[PDB]
Amino acid sequence: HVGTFENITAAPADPILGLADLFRADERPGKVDLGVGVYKDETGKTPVMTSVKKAEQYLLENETTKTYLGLDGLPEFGRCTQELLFGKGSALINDKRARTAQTPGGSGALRVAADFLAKNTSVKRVWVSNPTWPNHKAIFNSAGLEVREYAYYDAENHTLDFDALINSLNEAQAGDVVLFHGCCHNPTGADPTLEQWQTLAQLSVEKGWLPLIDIAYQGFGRGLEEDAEGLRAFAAMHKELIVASSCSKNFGLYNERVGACTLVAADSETVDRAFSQMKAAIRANYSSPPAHGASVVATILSNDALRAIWEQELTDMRQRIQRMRQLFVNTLQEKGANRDFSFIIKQNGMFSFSGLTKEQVLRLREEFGVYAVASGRINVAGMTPDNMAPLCEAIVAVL
Amino acid sequence: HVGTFENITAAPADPILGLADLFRADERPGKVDLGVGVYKDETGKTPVMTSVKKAEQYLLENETTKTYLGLDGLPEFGRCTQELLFGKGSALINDKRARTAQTPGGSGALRVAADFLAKNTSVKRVWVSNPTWPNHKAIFNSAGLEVREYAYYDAENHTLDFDALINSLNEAQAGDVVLFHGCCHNPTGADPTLEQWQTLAQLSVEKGWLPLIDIAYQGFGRGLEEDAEGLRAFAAMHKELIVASSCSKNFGLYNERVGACTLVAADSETVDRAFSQMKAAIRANYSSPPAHGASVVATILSNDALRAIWEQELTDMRQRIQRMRQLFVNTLQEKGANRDFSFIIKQNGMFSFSGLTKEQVLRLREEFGVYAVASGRINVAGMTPDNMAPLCEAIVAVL
Repeated sequence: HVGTFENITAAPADPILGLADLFRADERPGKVDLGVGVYKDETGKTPVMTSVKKAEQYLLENETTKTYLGLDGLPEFGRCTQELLFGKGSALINDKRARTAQTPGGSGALRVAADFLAKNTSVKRVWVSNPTWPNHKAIFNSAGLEVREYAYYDAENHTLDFDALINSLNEAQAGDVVLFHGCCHNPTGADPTLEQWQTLAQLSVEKGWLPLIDIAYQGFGRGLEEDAEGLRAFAAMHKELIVASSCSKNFGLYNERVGACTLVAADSETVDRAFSQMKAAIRANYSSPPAHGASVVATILSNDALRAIWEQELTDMRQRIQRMRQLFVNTLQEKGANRDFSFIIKQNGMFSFSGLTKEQVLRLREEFGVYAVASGRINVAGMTPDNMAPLCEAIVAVL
Repeated sequence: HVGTFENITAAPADPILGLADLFRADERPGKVDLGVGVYKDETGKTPVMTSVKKAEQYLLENETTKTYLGLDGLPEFGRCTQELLFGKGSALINDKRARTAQTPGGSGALRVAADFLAKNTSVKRVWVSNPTWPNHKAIFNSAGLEVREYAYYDAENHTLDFDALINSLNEAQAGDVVLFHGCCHNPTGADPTLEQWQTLAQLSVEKGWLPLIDIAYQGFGRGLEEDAEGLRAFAAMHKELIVASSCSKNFGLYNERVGACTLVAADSETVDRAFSQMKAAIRANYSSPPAHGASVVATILSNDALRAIWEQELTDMRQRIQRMRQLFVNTLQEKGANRDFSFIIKQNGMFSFSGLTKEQVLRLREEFGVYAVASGRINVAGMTPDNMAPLCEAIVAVL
């Protein structure tokens, strides 16, 4: 009997992992990695947030069991998530139209949503922005759902091309899912304005789309409440939606895998039926979600003092990113960049497309030790006041 | 437009969750829940193990980041898992034939294995024992794999009917997966002897099956090394196999979701190809696994002092279960049971089938506040020296 594994073709190597290996091995003291995928502070560290350490100490001192929770995880975490998303006092919450399952990250939320849709609805297609989070396609395709792209970013002019977006979505059919990033669009940082969100929400009702809001950076754009405006505009207008949320970034809990999938339906009975089937999708996967990260989040959010410490930290991170965006633009100018980069201070979150070509990206790495991913995506949290001048001089040199 | 969720039918209610509801609403002081699915100590608690609290303190003191790990999780956890499974001095490990992905529980391991097999191999069918762990069918079916049942337990006579088992497996074709519980068969507690494992391993080689060993109770049967004998009998004989392992029960880490999927192939280059595609299946699911529980396990297993504290606790847990099995049988006899329950003494792990009818189970709950599941499965860890006499009196009364 030939082996079952004998003829498996290897998956393609992950180019980003390859770059990370090269960076690690690079002995040049001037090296900088703008290709990283997480927040870093001014010292280049991704620390554990103080509020998180305090919560972890409280859990250590008070947890008396690790017995299983249900398929939806920790109820307090679900309620805290819903309040962050919709606002405490939301008519949606008051009307009992939402149910939330804690999941292993936003990634887990997306897969659970995909499996739920594929097994229980007539959804055939999920529409995602061009560009979008790289992992969206694989997740939805794994559930047998087709993924189509809609127009979003104008790369030459560095804008969200809203008219192109709405026209391209005329191809989406009633009952298709259309996925929108809630804030800090990844990787462009180009977000709809509130008025644009309101236009999209109205269009979505008219066309019969099922919106799926992927929100992974609440608090990184303009603030917690502001960053939820787009989601809340959809929530005001729709009978149904799905939200995939993550606490990986805004709580610095990346490796603990903390996020949620929230269903909204027209009434309590409907959302309960749908949620029962979502649970079934979870039961066929990992069953119950990982407790530690969700416990941490619930511990912080339910305590006024800890919550204040967390909010201040998150504010500090948002403001550092904004400072680096401003400093990057000003430093490119002082280093004599031969074109305008002001789009950088019109974008939200830690990611933007630099507008550099793959050739310029390669040259930056080989000649200057400045690392970015092939798409030209850069993470401004990889910038500091101390590394800004040489990295801008390098960029200017390849333009 | 009509709702996408409007015509979703509710999943059928989970009878066990309902029984847990009824238990909570039952105000009678003498209630005993033999229907639980986790370990409990002599006080009725599911404690955090001492070794686990110590490891958690160490992590709180020493962790400086929660940045993402890779798709396979914490390397040290993978190595420690492989050593527990295959033993020191494993030729298989020396030959670099194994790769392990940390996963969200044994459940996550089974789903990752299922998705990997469905997308990368010609496997069409997975064979499981009648009875088996309740979630096996849903997990494999979710990946598009047919699940077939093989003979295992003679309920009237309380035996592993080995001849029925091997004859029933003549229907399994070359290339099919056959799933075996590594130890403490759930829910019968009836395990193959070493000689029987060796016979199964030889048959598997002859027939060309791909074995999947699901091991979730290592340490609860006879002890860590003994409980791995069956797996190791297969390992010695096979070019390829899959192991889904769990630390939920033997580290009391249920809600942290810590387990692993281990692939074994003929050689290192082959297992690397296979594992690359397993990582792709993970990427399309929840991406990286939850760190906390795996960090705890690695911390314990890689430190001699902590490991000894863990092993001692686990031994105490195993021995308490064995003592309750003996005490149950002896108390039933002293209370005048009209039937022999000696089969209980021999069975391994926390679960056995009581042999009680559904009518007897109903009466036990309604009249005596003794709770078992409809099948008559009991968890002997729900028994204590203090509750044993009333429990046995109730059972004798319904016989």
